[PDB]
Amino acid sequence: SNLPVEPEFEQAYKELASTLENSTLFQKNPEYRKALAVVSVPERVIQFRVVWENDKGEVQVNRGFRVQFNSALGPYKGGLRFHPSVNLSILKFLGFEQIFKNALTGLNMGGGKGGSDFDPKGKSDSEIRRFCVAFMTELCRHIGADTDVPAGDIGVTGREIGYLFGQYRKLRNSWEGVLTGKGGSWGGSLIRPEATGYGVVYYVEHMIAHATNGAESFAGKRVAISGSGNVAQYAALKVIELGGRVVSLSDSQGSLIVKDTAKDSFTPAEIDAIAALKVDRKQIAELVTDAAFADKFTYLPGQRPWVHVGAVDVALPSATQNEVSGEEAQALIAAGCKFIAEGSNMGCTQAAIDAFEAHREANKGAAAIWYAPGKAANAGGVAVSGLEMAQNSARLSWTAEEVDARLKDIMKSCFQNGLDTAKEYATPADGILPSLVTGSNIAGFTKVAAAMKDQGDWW
Amino acid sequence: SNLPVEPEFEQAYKELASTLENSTLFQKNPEYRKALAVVSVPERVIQFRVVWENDKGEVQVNRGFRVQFNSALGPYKGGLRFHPSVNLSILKFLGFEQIFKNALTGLNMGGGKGGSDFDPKGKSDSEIRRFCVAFMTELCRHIGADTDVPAGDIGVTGREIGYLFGQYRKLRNSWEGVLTGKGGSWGGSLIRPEATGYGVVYYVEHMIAHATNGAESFAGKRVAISGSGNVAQYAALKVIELGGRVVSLSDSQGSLIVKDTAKDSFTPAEIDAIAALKVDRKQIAELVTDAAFADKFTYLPGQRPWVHVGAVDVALPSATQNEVSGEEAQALIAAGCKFIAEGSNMGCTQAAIDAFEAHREANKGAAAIWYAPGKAANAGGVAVSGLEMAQNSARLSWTAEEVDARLKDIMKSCFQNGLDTAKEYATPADGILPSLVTGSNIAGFTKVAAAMKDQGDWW
Amino acid sequence: SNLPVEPEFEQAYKELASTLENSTLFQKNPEYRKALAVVSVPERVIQFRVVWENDKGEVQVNRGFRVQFNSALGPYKGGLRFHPSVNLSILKFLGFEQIFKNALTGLNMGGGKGGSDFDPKGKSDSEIRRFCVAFMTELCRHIGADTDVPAGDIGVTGREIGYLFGQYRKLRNSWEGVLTGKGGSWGGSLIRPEATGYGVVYYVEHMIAHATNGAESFAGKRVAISGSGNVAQYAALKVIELGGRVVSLSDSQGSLIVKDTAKDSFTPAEIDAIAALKVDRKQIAELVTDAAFADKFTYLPGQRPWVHVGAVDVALPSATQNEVSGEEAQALIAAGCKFIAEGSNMGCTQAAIDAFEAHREANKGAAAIWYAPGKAANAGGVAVSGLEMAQNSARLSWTAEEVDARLKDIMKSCFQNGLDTAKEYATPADGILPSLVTGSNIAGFTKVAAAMKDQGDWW
Amino acid sequence: MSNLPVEPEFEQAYKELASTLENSTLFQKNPEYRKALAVVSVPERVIQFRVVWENDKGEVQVNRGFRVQFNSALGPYKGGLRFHPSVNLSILKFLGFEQIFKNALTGLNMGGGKGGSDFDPKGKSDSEIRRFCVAFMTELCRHIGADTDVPAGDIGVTGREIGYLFGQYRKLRNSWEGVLTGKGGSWGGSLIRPEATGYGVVYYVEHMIAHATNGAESFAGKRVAISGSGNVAQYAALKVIELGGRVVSLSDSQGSLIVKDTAKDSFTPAEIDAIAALKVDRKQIAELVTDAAFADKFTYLPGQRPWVHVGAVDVALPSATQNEVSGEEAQALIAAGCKFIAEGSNMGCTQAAIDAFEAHREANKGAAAIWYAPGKAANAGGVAVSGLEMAQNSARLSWTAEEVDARLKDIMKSCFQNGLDTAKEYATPADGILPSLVTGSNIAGFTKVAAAMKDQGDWW
Ligand SMILES: NC(=O)C1=CN([C@@H]2O[C@H](COP(=O)(O)OP(=O)(O)OC[C@H]3O[C@@H](n4cnc5c(N)ncnc54)[C@H](OP(=O)(O)O)[C@@H]3O)[C@@H](O)[C@H]2O)C=CC1
Ligand SMILES: NC(=O)C1=CN([C@@H]2O[C@H](COP(=O)(O)OP(=O)(O)OC[C@H]3O[C@@H](n4cnc5c(N)ncnc54)[C@H](OP(=O)(O)O)[C@@H]3O)[C@@H](O)[C@H]2O)C=CC1
Ligand SMILES: NC(=O)C1=CN([C@@H]2O[C@H](COP(=O)(O)OP(=O)(O)OC[C@H]3O[C@@H](n4cnc5c(N)ncnc54)[C@H](OP(=O)(O)O)[C@@H]3O)[C@@H](O)[C@H]2O)C=CC1
Ligand SMILES: NC(=O)C1=CN([C@@H]2O[C@H](COP(=O)(O)OP(=O)(O)OC[C@H]3O[C@@H](n4cnc5c(N)ncnc54)[C@H](OP(=O)(O)O)[C@@H]3O)[C@@H](O)[C@H]2O)C=CC1
Repeated sequence: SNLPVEPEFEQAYKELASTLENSTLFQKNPEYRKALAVVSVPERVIQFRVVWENDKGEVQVNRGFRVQFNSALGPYKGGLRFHPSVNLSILKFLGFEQIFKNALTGLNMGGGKGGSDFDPKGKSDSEIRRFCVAFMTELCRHIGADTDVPAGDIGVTGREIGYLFGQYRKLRNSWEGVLTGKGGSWGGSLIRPEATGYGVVYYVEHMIAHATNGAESFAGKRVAISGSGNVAQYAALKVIELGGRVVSLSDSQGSLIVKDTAKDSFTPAEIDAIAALKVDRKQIAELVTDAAFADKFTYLPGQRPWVHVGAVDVALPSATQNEVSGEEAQALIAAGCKFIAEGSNMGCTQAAIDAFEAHREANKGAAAIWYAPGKAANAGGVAVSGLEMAQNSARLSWTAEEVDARLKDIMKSCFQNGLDTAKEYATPADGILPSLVTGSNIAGFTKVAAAMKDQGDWW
Repeated sequence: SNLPVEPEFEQAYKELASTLENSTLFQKNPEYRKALAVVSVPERVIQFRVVWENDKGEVQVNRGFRVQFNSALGPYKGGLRFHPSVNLSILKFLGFEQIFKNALTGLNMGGGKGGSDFDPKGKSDSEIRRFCVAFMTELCRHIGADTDVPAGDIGVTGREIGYLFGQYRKLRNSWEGVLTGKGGSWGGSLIRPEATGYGVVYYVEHMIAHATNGAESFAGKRVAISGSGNVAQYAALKVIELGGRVVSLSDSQGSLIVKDTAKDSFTPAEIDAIAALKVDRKQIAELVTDAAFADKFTYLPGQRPWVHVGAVDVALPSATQNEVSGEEAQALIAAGCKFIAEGSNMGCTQAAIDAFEAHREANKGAAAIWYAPGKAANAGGVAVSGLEMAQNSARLSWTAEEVDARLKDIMKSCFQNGLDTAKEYATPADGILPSLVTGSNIAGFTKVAAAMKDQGDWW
Repeated sequence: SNLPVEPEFEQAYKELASTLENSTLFQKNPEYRKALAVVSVPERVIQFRVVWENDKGEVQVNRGFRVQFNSALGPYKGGLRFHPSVNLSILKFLGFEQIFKNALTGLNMGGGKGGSDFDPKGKSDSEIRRFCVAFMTELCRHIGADTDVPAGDIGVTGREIGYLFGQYRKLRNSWEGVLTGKGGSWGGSLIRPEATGYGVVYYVEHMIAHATNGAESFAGKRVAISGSGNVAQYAALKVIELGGRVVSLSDSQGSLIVKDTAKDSFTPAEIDAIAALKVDRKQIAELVTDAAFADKFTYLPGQRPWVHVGAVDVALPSATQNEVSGEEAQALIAAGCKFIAEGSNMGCTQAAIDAFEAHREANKGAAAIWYAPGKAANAGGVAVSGLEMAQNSARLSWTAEEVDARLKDIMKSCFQNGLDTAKEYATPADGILPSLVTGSNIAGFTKVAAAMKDQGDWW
Repeated sequence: MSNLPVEPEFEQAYKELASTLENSTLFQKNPEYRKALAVVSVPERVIQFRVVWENDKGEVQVNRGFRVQFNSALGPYKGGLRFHPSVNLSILKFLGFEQIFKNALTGLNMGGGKGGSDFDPKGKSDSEIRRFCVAFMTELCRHIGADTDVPAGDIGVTGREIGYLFGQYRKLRNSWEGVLTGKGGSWGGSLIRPEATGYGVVYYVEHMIAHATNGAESFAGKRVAISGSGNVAQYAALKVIELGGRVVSLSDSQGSLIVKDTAKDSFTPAEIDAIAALKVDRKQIAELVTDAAFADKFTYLPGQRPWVHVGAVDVALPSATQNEVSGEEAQALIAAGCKFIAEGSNMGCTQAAIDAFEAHREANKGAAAIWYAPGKAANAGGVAVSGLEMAQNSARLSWTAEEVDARLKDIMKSCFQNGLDTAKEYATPADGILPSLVTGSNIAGFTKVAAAMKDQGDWW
């Protein structure tokens, strides 16, 4: 009751813990409640003022954060977020998810996450540059290639990463794998831009395969996507590559959907145009008036994709946390949606998830809508970041195939761990699909909890 | 609106800012609103998990904090608090006060403050020792004799300081002035135990002197005190030494008042007995049944001193923040109280302070009740801590007189700065006393704001 | 022939070397030839890029430097010069001079200097803050309160030291005597602003009083000063204070001379008005169109004051290196000047020095021109600077008086040491004044040469 | 402006780069890179220091020490250490400047640096060297590291000397790490490092010869004029002989040693080993005037470079030191029918010589032309395998001799190819004319580095 209310974090915690309860995990390993208690308080958090100069010469204040939540499995590893709503509660939820997502890679990476309430919108390239310079001045001392390795998230693209790296290098006089999402000439890995959205799809391929006994694929499926950022961009491109039709994309202002969802789609070209806007930080709203887009797409301001795509098969929330409500989950089920995986960390509201797992428990095999949590599906990104670290570590640069091969292995291993661990610790009824949320949460939590015990963080 | 609500901090901020507004400060120096904005975001904050072992062998979790709020004037300097209600909001308010209190010493000390929600009650000496060992393991890396110099506060006595020092020494392989409130054989300063409560009194001597033109002193005054800790203990002992009668003391459970407040008092003996209990962490409640105390004192459970001491002249809240309500301030005025200085940081509720300054504005000269804020009156302690640092720095140990001399200088200089700066920037009406809160807040804030400008924290 | 030609350095070196040569020193200490070889190669030098941003958002490149020449007698100590003339040669003469000057103060201080070719002229206060910030981002690692302590020289005042310090604190998370010449409230020392200037005058009191057997002092003396900066200003104000008439200041654009040199003088108010223009980085030329100056003075663009004063008794070169030519020295001689001390570092050319010593060998007693080197007369600045370090390490602030007192003492012993050493090692003919420069050199030099030997820096 | 010391060797290499960038569409397409050109040519950091050390007689001795940390956008600082009485800031700036870009071309993450000292190894006993290296590293190590700056060897700094520095580094830093390259086998070195630079030159030219003749010729049958007789010169020569080429010249700082019959005759590997031995002893090549074996077969030419005394010759490999090919000398090589010339040595050809070889490439179509390849493209093999030492030390393993030779060969193919293809995009040559390797090598190295610098906020 001394503790401040952190609702975004509490959500994250309660889903995880709840899935741990509704399982025979604590019957077999009662001691794990002590591990859950310990792990939930972060190892370390750094908060810090960031003072920076806008183009008009005026002095600006913003709030730096870096949650270093658990380094049992590896160095702290996790993205950076620049968005006006950024607080502790939020970066704590991401840091917490990140712990356990990172475990499912089978690479040695701890959970962390940081960022700022700095808003990159309205801001010049120069203003963003200064801000990164001041942000990295303070963050510099708490991070490092064997300590904590940040990367991007909402608002932190490879460009911001560039400015952050350059300043890290100035300060510490060291060239090392201290950041991921880096550009190719200077310690970047091939596949990293693509890795998150690729990962999601690769994971749903396996969900579909198993759900339908190899009958169906993304081949000719209708796929609603939300957001239009690095995740959703390359999620959409892979759906197309496997013959899927991407029927929707969105931003902060609205969703943009093909008028004929039954048969029409986005194209690599159209996506590349939306990418260009989000380097310049413009909204989708700007390109709906052009000829190519006006005839083909409806643009719905203030509206999310889910309830206006009609019939649809796969759903990939890739914008932000809490962007699929229970109103909106029921609508997807009713539109015959039978696969939903989170591109975005905590994309689904509890209420939505409660409809999805209730449905899976009520309907047999392929008749079920199958939810996969973000820590299982958007793990591709962080997993390649590990490969980036390893590349830097070994002091060489691997080929795109070499990496995409390893990404495929790792997304598959992660589906198989969630699935097997769901059958083992919370066996579904006859003909019912294992809980992918529960098995992923349990598999992640167990590997962590035991490594913490071995090391002495708890007894 | 992303920002979490931190009410203990917001209070601290709003009083300070309000006093800055109700003054011609921002007319003369409008730029200072930018300094107020910058200074209010802390330079750095470290939060960290603390895992420790109780005597029964079981694993325990608690929350470590260290607010490093402003290092403009000097290294971060500020106490450590172990109390169950400890959160960020709270340690931020103390850290914020500490910035500006420290400025009024004229020694080079930044504002900081840290602690834990660790509760020392119910706890063995061994349990406290382990906890300090684990607490200092993490705090070790963020602190140092030229960086940040902690000390005590509620729950952190010289004993806890001992355990913290020993572990700092183990870890960093360094013997330095990294902590204050240290014991004599190992870098302690003479007068430090006594310095805070001594300081308060020394400050009220000057309030009384000026208020009454040197007519009155603590000589035969009735002095209600709250709390029974290191502040209130040596506050009470100095009141007696100057011929004052200490009529009240309190703890968490209740207040303990002499049955005859008009003519009776506590004694150095009786106080030394109450001290012994608070090394062992027992309550006042335990010694009311003995012969000496049963006949002499009434003990009122759950009740604060203020409204049950009858007539009374001086009030010294020395327990904790927000322990004098407006209900309770009016009661003091009505009982002819004409001096109130805060031993405890933010001891008075706004509502109380609003009655006190309203009264001073309504009634002329000595007919006024005169409030002095904690940052002006409990500065004695931190000021000697500086002397402790200097002693360590010069590598020698000064005599008790040498120190008490410097303490006297420094408490007086601080009254004179509050007074002069109140007359200058917010001149009272004719025959009305300067605001000691406003002048102390302004004098503290200005020295800081200008040092920040010079250094480039703002422009 | 691999060595780059560094004219500024090899001068400082040849005058030093020839004075040692033109003495008995090498007869009784031939091993010291080896000491000269070693000392005159700097222990460490740091060169660096300083990328910074102007007010237009435009990228700007400048060259940073730190010359860490000798640390046998203490941590490197030196000022920072921001002037377009800056190269390695200029900093290497200043850094080398500083060795031996610091040796004459009696304090423990090495010989350092640095800066950059960045020119503060043109620049906004914004642009200086920004250069300063980027400047110290690189410098920071190479310095520290026990390692190397920089300060001001030409174009680095307390304003710039402010920006520098504040960045260094932000970078090293440490508050220390890393820079001297700091503001009062953040580790500054009283009498710094005034130190170098007063010191020059104080030194020359002892020169006057010796040469004239105490008959003349600075009262009713006519004094020509060059420069209008820190050294110049406060020397002028001191000469004025001691009954003297200051007939000249100057800057980069021209001299400013009283029309009536025989009877008239500069005033405090006129000096305080120029100082205000130098604070604002303006020229003397700005004010030649005023009541305040038009009638009383005569602006002389692109000349130095020496030839245009005629009636003159003392010359205080206080601007920059080699600002007194062979021809100009003869003018001063011809015009009856008897005393000349370098306020500026290496103020006089070898041609000019030679004339002053040829004259000193040529005329008995007060009838000669006495030349004092900078390393002796301008040592008040660095001496008090070391008393600022002393105060920072004692965590305390000394009085105006206490410092001035130390200053006068230090300067008296500097004169005395120089005088006696010249008397021992290069005894002048009957009646002839001892060589203050040959003395001052052999004095500083032998202390460092011995310190080195002891320490194994040579054998 | 006019405060800066006149640094001739640094300014030379600055100009050859700047001018080659101007003579292309690089600044038409990306005009902003003029800013980067200005930012990059100022060193990031530089460290000068005294080096007090003790001679064999017990006498104190002084020398100047240098480390130039020019650019670190593409990696940590990387480049050798030079012990030569000529050494000064200027020289070491050219070397480090060259390095930024050379490293840019191996495709590995390495920034640019170099250092050394005016210490002169000639006449010093092995004991005196050991002591210097001790003093030298004592100041140096503060500023370097496996992830900070990785020195190595250049002229006057062999594996003997590397070892002294490594052992002192290990003491001082309490660390066994990949802080130096060109190390011994037992202790963190790599196979094919001794060989690397010279092999790397002859692999790069093997490609030049392939392009000019569409695979129809090789080093087979070619006469090859080589200068210097150190690490670069020795193993370049060994690889020529291996590929059926005739090495007709070697040289040193005193003189040149040429075969009497340049047409039909060549050096044997055994003779190269006998010289390589003389240089481990810091003894002059001159000493062979007195062995009948060599006197019969060779001609020593005290005070002459070999370029005008080889008769007709085909390939020229400067492998000694900078500016060792005059305007005059380069003309005579055109006259002899040399059609291939690669700098083994860093900035080995003069501006006169570069200007003559480029003007000639543009005057003559196909294999009539003489083809110049810069230092940064051809000798990149040293630092490429140097860069593989670090990759091996980081992974804590050792690689087979041919694992490294293969990795090397592939990098030189990439480097030749990068230079050719970049030159066609930005400085398209006329029809039938060979693309400018020096231009395309400089452009491609520069743009990688300057793109990285933009990305990292070094300029904007
Ligand atoms: N990049 C990565 O490697 C990984 C990302 N993720 C998660 O995926 C999600 C998106 O990441 P990423 O694509 O990198 O971020 P980007 O900034 O690249 O894109 C963000 C997208 O989400 C939209 N968006 C952001 N915040 C909100 C909001 N509060 N309400 C509505 N729309 C919003 C943005 O709209 P607009 O363009 O208008 O701002 C934009 O379309 C995040 O939750 C992130 O944590 C998870 C794993 C890896
Ligand atoms: N020590 C120092 O140098 C300085 C202290 N202060 C301030 O003075 C105050 C007291 O400090 P200190 O005496 O060192 O602390 P101590 O622990 O020595 O004593 C605390 C006293 O306050 C009582 N108390 C503590 N918390 C509460 C609460 N929440 N409600 C009611 N009573 C409470 C305690 O009762 P119990 O014994 O039952 O716990 C005890 O009587 C604090 O606000 C502190 O910040 C300010 C400047 C310097
Ligand atoms: N400050 C100190 O503590 C000490 C200073 N000194 C020496 O005193 C001299 C000046 O220092 P300081 O007074 O702080 O300098 P300031 O920057 O305070 O002022 C320097 C003055 O000299 C003039 N000046 C500067 N450069 C030149 C030039 N290249 N040609 C002609 N005139 C010039 C300037 O003209 P303008 O204002 O137009 O630029 C300015 O008025 C230096 O030699 C310095 O080493 C020595 C010991 C201590
Ligand atoms: N080490 C490597 O892997 C690399 C080397 N290089 C370049 O190769 C060249 C030599 O390297 P390396 O073989 O290691 O050096 P070595 O010292 O082993 O050999 C250098 C040769 O050059 C001669 N030489 C040295 N200085 C001069 C001079 N001033 N005038 C004429 N001849 C001279 C030497 O003659 P003497 O024996 O009489 O001194 C010696 O025969 C340099 O330009 C270097 O930059 C370039 C890239 C990588």
